Amino acid sequence: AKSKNHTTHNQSRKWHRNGIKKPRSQRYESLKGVDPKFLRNMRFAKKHNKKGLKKMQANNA
RNA sequence: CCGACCCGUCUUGAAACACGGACCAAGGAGUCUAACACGUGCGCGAGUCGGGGGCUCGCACGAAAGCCGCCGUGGCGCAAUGAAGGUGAAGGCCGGCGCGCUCGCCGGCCGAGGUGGGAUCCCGAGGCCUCUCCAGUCCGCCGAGGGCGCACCACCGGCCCGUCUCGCCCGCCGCGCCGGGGAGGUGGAGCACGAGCGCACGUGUUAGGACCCGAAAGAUGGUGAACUAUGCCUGGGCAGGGCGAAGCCAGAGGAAACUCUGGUGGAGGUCCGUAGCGGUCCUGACGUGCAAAUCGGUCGUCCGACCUGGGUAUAGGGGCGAAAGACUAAUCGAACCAUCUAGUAGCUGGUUCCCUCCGAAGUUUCCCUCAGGAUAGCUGGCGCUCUCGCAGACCCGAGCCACGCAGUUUUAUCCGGUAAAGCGAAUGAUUAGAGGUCUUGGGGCCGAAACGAUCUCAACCUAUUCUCAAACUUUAAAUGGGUAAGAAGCCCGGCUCGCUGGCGUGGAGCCGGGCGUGGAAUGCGAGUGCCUAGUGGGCCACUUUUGGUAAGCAGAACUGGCGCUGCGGGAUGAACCGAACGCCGGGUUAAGGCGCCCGAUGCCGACGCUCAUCAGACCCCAGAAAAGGUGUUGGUUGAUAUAGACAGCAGGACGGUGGCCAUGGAAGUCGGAAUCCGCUAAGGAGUGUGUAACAACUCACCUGCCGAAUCAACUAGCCCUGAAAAUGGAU
RNA sequence: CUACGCCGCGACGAGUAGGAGGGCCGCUGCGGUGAGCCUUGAAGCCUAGGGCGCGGGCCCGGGUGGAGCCGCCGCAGGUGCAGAUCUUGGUGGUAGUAGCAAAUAUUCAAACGAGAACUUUGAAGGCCGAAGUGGAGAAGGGUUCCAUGUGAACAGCAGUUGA
RNA sequence: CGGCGGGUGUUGACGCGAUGUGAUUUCUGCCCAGUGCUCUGAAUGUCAAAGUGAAGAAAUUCAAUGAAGCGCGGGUAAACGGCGGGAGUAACUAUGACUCUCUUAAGGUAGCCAAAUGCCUCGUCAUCUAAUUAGUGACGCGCAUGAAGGAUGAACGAGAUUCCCACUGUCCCUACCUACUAUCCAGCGAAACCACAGCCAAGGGAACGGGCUUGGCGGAAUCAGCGGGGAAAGAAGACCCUG
RNA sequence: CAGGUGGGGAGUUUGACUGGGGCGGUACACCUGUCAAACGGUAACGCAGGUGUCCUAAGGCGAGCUCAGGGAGGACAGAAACCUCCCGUGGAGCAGAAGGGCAAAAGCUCGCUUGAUCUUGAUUUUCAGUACGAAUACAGACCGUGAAAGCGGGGCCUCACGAUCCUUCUGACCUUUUGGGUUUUAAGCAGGAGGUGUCAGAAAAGUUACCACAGGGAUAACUGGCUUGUGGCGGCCAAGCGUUCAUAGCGACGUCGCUUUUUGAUCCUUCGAUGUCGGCUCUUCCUAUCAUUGUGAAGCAGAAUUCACCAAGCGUUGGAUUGUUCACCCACUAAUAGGGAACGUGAGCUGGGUUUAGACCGUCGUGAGACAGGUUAGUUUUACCCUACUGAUGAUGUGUUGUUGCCAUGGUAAUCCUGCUCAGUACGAGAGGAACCGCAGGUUCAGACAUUUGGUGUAUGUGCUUGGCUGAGGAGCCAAUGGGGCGAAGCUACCAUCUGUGGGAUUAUGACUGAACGCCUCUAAGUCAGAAUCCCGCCCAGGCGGAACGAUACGGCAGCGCCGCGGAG
RNA sequence: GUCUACGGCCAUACCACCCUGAACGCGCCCGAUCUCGUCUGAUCUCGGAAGCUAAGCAGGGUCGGGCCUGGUUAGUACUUGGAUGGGAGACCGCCUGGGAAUACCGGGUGCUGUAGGCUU
Ligand SMILES: [Mg+2]
Ligand SMILES: [Mg+2]
Ligand SMILES: [Mg+2]
Ligand SMILES: [Mg+2]
Ligand SMILES: [Mg+2]
Ligand SMILES: [Mg+2]
Ligand SMILES: [Mg+2]
Ligand SMILES: [Mg+2]
Ligand SMILES: [Mg+2]
Ligand SMILES: [Mg+2]
Ligand SMILES: [Mg+2]
Ligand SMILES: [Mg+2]
Ligand SMILES: [Mg+2]
Ligand SMILES: [Mg+2]
Ligand SMILES: [Mg+2]
Ligand SMILES: [Mg+2]
Ligand SMILES: [Mg+2]
Ligand SMILES: [Mg+2]
Ligand SMILES: [Mg+2]
Ligand SMILES: [Mg+2]
Ligand SMILES: [Mg+2]
Ligand SMILES: [Mg+2]
Ligand SMILES: [Mg+2]
Ligand SMILES: [Mg+2]
Ligand SMILES: [Mg+2]
Ligand SMILES: [Mg+2]
Ligand SMILES: [Mg+2]
Ligand SMILES: [Mg+2]
Ligand SMILES: [Mg+2]
Ligand SMILES: [Mg+2]
Ligand SMILES: [Mg+2]
Ligand SMILES: [Mg+2]
Ligand SMILES: [Mg+2]
Ligand SMILES: [Mg+2]
Ligand SMILES: [Mg+2]
Ligand SMILES: [Mg+2]
Ligand SMILES: [Mg+2]
Ligand SMILES: [Mg+2]
Ligand SMILES: [Mg+2]
Ligand SMILES: [Mg+2]
Ligand SMILES: [Mg+2]
Ligand SMILES: [Mg+2]
Ligand SMILES: [Mg+2]
Ligand SMILES: [Mg+2]
Ligand SMILES: [Mg+2]
Ligand SMILES: [Mg+2]
Ligand SMILES: [Mg+2]
Ligand SMILES: [Mg+2]
Ligand SMILES: [Mg+2]
Ligand SMILES: [Mg+2]
Ligand SMILES: [Mg+2]
Ligand SMILES: [Mg+2]
Ligand SMILES: [Mg+2]
Ligand SMILES: [Mg+2]
Ligand SMILES: [Mg+2]
Ligand SMILES: [Mg+2]
Ligand SMILES: [Mg+2]
Ligand SMILES: [Mg+2]
Ligand SMILES: [Mg+2]
Ligand SMILES: [Mg+2]
Ligand SMILES: [Mg+2]
Ligand SMILES: [Mg+2]
Ligand SMILES: [Mg+2]
Ligand SMILES: [Mg+2]
Ligand SMILES: [Mg+2]
Ligand SMILES: [Mg+2]
Ligand SMILES: [Mg+2]
Ligand SMILES: [Mg+2]
Ligand SMILES: [Mg+2]
Ligand SMILES: [Mg+2]
Ligand SMILES: [Mg+2]
Ligand SMILES: [Mg+2]
Ligand SMILES: [Mg+2]
Ligand SMILES: [Mg+2]
Ligand SMILES: [Mg+2]
Ligand SMILES: [Mg+2]
Ligand SMILES: [Mg+2]
Ligand SMILES: [Mg+2]
Ligand SMILES: [Mg+2]
Ligand SMILES: [Mg+2]
Ligand SMILES: [Mg+2]
Ligand SMILES: [Mg+2]
Ligand SMILES: [Mg+2]
Ligand SMILES: [Mg+2]
Ligand SMILES: [Mg+2]
Ligand SMILES: [Mg+2]
Ligand SMILES: [Mg+2]
Ligand SMILES: [Mg+2]
Ligand SMILES: [Mg+2]
Ligand SMILES: [Mg+2]
Ligand SMILES: [Mg+2]
Ligand SMILES: [Mg+2]
Repeated sequence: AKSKNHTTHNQSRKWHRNGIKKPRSQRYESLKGVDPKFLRNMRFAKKHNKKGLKKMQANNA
């Protein structure tokens, strides 16, 4: 008839058998969820980075 | 001699008083097809595949093999996206031009962009050489740095299709409700120089009998009334007695009506009782029988709704029923036979060789789900991508020592509201006094008279005071949770922006350059993908904890264990304590032990405590409390004592006063108050006995004899009482 | 140095459900191969015989048997049993046990015969007691009827008797 | 299944068919609200198909009309069924003839009762006994009696119950006898059941052991009985739950 | 063809959780506080509650105010009508449950309004990191408000809700409507709504005692096990009762236990079955003792009674009613104590009760049917196995065999009452009224026995007798023992008769001597008496235990014993 | 040494009462034509400058309340980990680390940023 309802017994052991790994912190996070206005201006800046290349290389030289 | 319970199975737990198994032989259970998915092997490869057909002495093999190529039709792949109409995947640089207006017209090139990682490869200053040197010939190794960067990963761009928002151009044999193009978001199982196709094998899932065996049922078509049930037809049968209906005769009495008496007669779903038919009781016999319903005695009925043969009729959701769901061939709340059918089963049982390696879950979410699934988790297998190097042919290193990770600490830095604490702090609960002064508090005795007054009790206020809170809180731990402890960092410059804006502003991105003491300890090699079984009943212990009187009860948290685990110890035992396991020899231990069983104290072990006429004897754990003891042993506090304690033996224990109010005696003692004085050696106007009451005693108080220590109240060790259960018995 | 081989060093070893690997473990059949084995003795079976392997198992000796069988490389399965109140067959203990007890009852002599409680004959004692344990039919059976012979099996003891 | 098919029916209301109750005697009360059944269609409400009209280019849509049935209206309880409460009140108390109200479709009438029907209950009283949860008689606010079934009443009953006389081995309290067994023998000869087996106490353990631990102890092979155990056998529990 | 009727018939369904199921409840979808052990998460049919709504404002913005309460004042006016001042950290209000939050607020009052609108994505919460719901931050429109900064895409926050399929509506001068075109129609694309409350979402009434199957000890009914609330039995304190007097005998308020003979709680074993009540029969055990033996105490004069100790040896009965366990009554008695053993005991019985199928009544139900309501009728199977027990042969060893014995060990048995005398005695005012020794007998039990009495009787012994049969007499027989009278022997009956026993150590208790503790003291050392108890005797059996003693193998080759350490082995 | 405007932290800043205040300032104050609101020029808005520091405000004071910070409470309460420690239990002791809160007793009573004034 009746039976056990809930437990977390042995659950921690199951969790730690393969380790509780943190998320893989990797360079260049995704731009998901960033403000769209800021993102579109960022895209415009990236697009127009091409101009001023001669000035950039002159300064570098 | 030591060890040793019977296997299989379900189970948290099996040696179980849980089930199956008397024994032996033979048979006996994950198969085949189809479809997927992934992995592996093979061939070819932007293709691949003849499987259907055809051609080849038609055929021992050969029903094979070989070949087709204008037999590649076709399948799958090579293009996606949209419901669809439909549409449908190339960009980067140098420029001259409108106005290089965030854009329109062309050239020259190249051909899927860039950032950060990135095995490998390339260059490489400088080193390693011999008998030595000034001087260059050829190549080998190490090498700081630098370069091109595979696959793959993260990110930023770009392109295709759908759909929104904004907006301006372009095209024409149809100037249109025509067609095309742009920018910015967003939806797609896309593109971004293919990876598929065929065959084989393995695993997993599914449909099929589907691992094997197993229902109660449902449907179709037939066979039965030789038993029984009922109707009909035609036959057969039922001793002996009792009662005595109508009708009748005679005699008698009556005016009649009629009545009385004696016979006669022989009716009746009548009575006793054979045969027959039935079947009450013994709850008899028997109960592996004589018998799958019988036998003995006793019984019901026995001229009738009676018993019975044969012939007929009614057939299964039908019959037939004086009705019991009875009977319908030992079968009836729906017969029997065959078939559909190997029906289905989330349920039970079983499931066949060996060794090696790894090794669980009883938990999350959803489900007409709670004995089941899906899902995540836990498991295994297959790998792949990287890191340290692989060193000297024996030998011999010649500040700095890997990508990265962690059930851990340290150093910083946050987070919290439990334990505790608090209530003279809020919110609730709550005890008792104290001090104040207003009132629809009671009132208060002489106040009415202006309670002339002020006495008490209330309420109220004030300062205190006792006790509390899971659903209170000022304060507030321990344990705990997050983050950081660098090269993705720091610092210099420069460029882009349509975002932001006094500003060369802010922010973000991008491009170069320089910094290595690698910026705590300790340990460890990491990252990543695919497929995937079993499980999804748990239980126990320390501690925390809810319900309950409690429970070997029910429910949670943490860790460990049992399940899945043997071994040493606890005599015995799933969980306790120790410790985890290949087969052995030697040494030593753990926990636990060392009188004998039974290895080891057969030590000249140490110090004490304890006598039980129910002693005691080791975690879990297997039995006890309050309360007592002048048993004994310690300890605490206090008291008395040569100005003679204590204990014994012996005296006084009075006067007022036989004190007052209680009275019917209470005179010291049935009760209420107060505790005087003096004699002194002391005496309570009384600790008890008692007398009706007197009286007579005793005590506390003093004294005498006695001559050295003694007394009291507690306290806690062992022991004892408290302490009663059933077969004889358990450190 | 069978490179699918050989050699060295270090650490490690519990295991249900489950997963994987190896098997010079085992069964049956097919393609190859062993110029394999075999009537001078195959398979199978038995064995206080000798051994090998951790093991699954295997080899050899002895006996019995009397005609086929096996190793290796591949291939393919209706391929391995202690259980399923498993299927079929066989066999134990129980156990020379329960039992051969419903309806009164047999005895004597003789014959046949190897053999007599049971057959036959005679004598005796009983029973059914005419609603029979008598004499005849229907249904049903189907040769059981009758004579002779036998003593295998059957007649739950026996039989010289018998459906 | 079907045919103007068939049974009642070779029949015709003193007949067939369908029900209830159950001889005789005496009775069979009230309720048509409910559910049934039935009668009437009265203007009548609703009401399908078909048919009619209209709109439309048609599909189609709309409207008008309006069969049974249902609603509306009567009847019917020997149709199914049903048949109440609360207060006060008589010159001792106690009851309540009587009086108030609320309510129903009607409020259980005649009868009968601790009945085979009454919980409380072993009701109360009487009788039967020494003693009676039994029996009988009586009472009745009766949990929850009651009229096609109530109440009676001879005869009858393998029906249930109580008492009395007689009778007895039912018993006190057992004994003896007879037949057939059992028993022993000759012959013949099964079956059920069977993990292995079979002496106990306690312990622990799936919380009641034949096995294990600790103790008690243990002597071949057997016969006749026996019913304590083997949680004996017989059947995959029929109770309960789940599917 | 259409509508109605249609359990006559057909098919099917008749949720889940659940300290068994049902009834109850919703712990089934949500929300607050707690549990919850200071991150988060965390369960029970845990506790306290709430929800399926409400709101054109209670949404949005802006402005201006301050609330609850209290104190002091003012005509009617009072405890509460309005006006004024002061204090007022919120003690108010914010729709609702609760928690959090809020003061020139988020509250109150005004003014203007519709951001409760049109859109794409991302994210948080539950989470599998799926959905729904809800929510957060943005971005793009169109707006509202304010001077403006700003704020607003519902409600201050934590809840107030819903897939596929289908339907309905709205939008695109949109797509398709199948050879083409036009127009209706239909289909589609996007967004709302109609709902699944079992709230991740079937379309669903009963009954079965006529029942069935697969299972379940995952799960109740009976034993056992844990617990002991309840039941039962005790203890501690002593306010009181007890003519005075707490404790002779009791024990309020409190409090500590024990027991498993009550009833519960739980669900560990058993559902391929452990036969379920009571009675009968029979044995054993316990003591918390009713009687009896030995004692102590009393509010014990005697008698009777009461309390307590050692103590379970022995006994604890006959009946009416009821199925009863319990109960109650009658009567006897020394007493008529309480219990256990699978609520002992069904292959021991019985079957009255409960608890199958038939049937009647009452109540309930429309009905099938139901009822810890009443009533009546209702199959009780097997032992031959092992052990245990009861008896019966035997077995091992002493060379064989016999006689006579011993005793290890086991069993064990006696019990109670009455009458006479003591004795109308002690004691007592009286009423009443014992005891010790002794005597005579009985009860229950045990072991026998048959002289007597009784029973049996198939000596089938002897008469009598019925029916039949042998021709009759005589003699007999048959009738399953024909019937009956008397009856030997044997067996047998409290239905006759006989017999039934002695010590020891001691318990309780009462004492001696005697310290501890110059006194006392039954105790500490040492002593005494002491019983239905205990042990033994008497009695029953006699060990895989012994003793003493007897006889020990031919008339023929045949066996044996002792002496020899005699020999070879 | 102070003030004003705008603030940051938000009581060491608050609350009650008392004392002092030079110069600027801040205020109180005067008035309602205009702007704008009222039952009321009280508030709000506007136009002013006779008087006043009475009040706000600033500074100081109080064996002041509060608040802040210490000591005590106290290595107490509580607590991580350990034992085949004790005890019938309830609970308690020890080892290993951490470690509070009242009452009670002290000290303190705003600091400061930007801009602009006054103070010989
Ligand atoms: Mg579970
Ligand atoms: Mg099983
Ligand atoms: Mg179980
Ligand atoms: Mg087992
Ligand atoms: Mg068991
Ligand atoms: Mg069983
Ligand atoms: Mg089973
Ligand atoms: Mg079996
Ligand atoms: Mg078998
Ligand atoms: Mg086989
Ligand atoms: Mg071919
Ligand atoms: Mg083609
Ligand atoms: Mg790259
Ligand atoms: Mg990209
Ligand atoms: Mg798969
Ligand atoms: Mg099958
Ligand atoms: Mg069906
Ligand atoms: Mg017939
Ligand atoms: Mg008759
Ligand atoms: Mg008759
Ligand atoms: Mg019988
Ligand atoms: Mg019936
Ligand atoms: Mg089947
Ligand atoms: Mg199961
Ligand atoms: Mg909390
Ligand atoms: Mg606390
Ligand atoms: Mg408080
Ligand atoms: Mg538990
Ligand atoms: Mg449980
Ligand atoms: Mg398991
Ligand atoms: Mg494990
Ligand atoms: Mg282990
Ligand atoms: Mg061990
Ligand atoms: Mg032990
Ligand atoms: Mg060793
Ligand atoms: Mg030992
Ligand atoms: Mg030893
Ligand atoms: Mg004791
Ligand atoms: Mg292993
Ligand atoms: Mg097979
Ligand atoms: Mg086999
Ligand atoms: Mg026999
Ligand atoms: Mg016999
Ligand atoms: Mg005769
Ligand atoms: Mg005849
Ligand atoms: Mg013949
Ligand atoms: Mg024979
Ligand atoms: Mg009739
Ligand atoms: Mg009537
Ligand atoms: Mg009509
Ligand atoms: Mg009428
Ligand atoms: Mg009446
Ligand atoms: Mg009545
Ligand atoms: Mg009755
Ligand atoms: Mg009677
Ligand atoms: Mg009566
Ligand atoms: Mg009357
Ligand atoms: Mg035993
Ligand atoms: Mg079953
Ligand atoms: Mg069954
Ligand atoms: Mg039906
Ligand atoms: Mg916590
Ligand atoms: Mg928490
Ligand atoms: Mg405002
Ligand atoms: Mg917006
Ligand atoms: Mg909001
Ligand atoms: Mg749901
Ligand atoms: Mg269970
Ligand atoms: Mg008194
Ligand atoms: Mg049985
Ligand atoms: Mg049994
Ligand atoms: Mg006693
Ligand atoms: Mg019993
Ligand atoms: Mg029995
Ligand atoms: Mg029985
Ligand atoms: Mg009965
Ligand atoms: Mg019945
Ligand atoms: Mg009967
Ligand atoms: Mg026998
Ligand atoms: Mg003896
Ligand atoms: Mg005895
Ligand atoms: Mg005669
Ligand atoms: Mg004669
Ligand atoms: Mg004769
Ligand atoms: Mg006769
Ligand atoms: Mg006689
Ligand atoms: Mg006698
Ligand atoms: Mg003396
Ligand atoms: Mg003594
Ligand atoms: Mg003595
Ligand atoms: Mg102060
Ligand atoms: Mg500590």
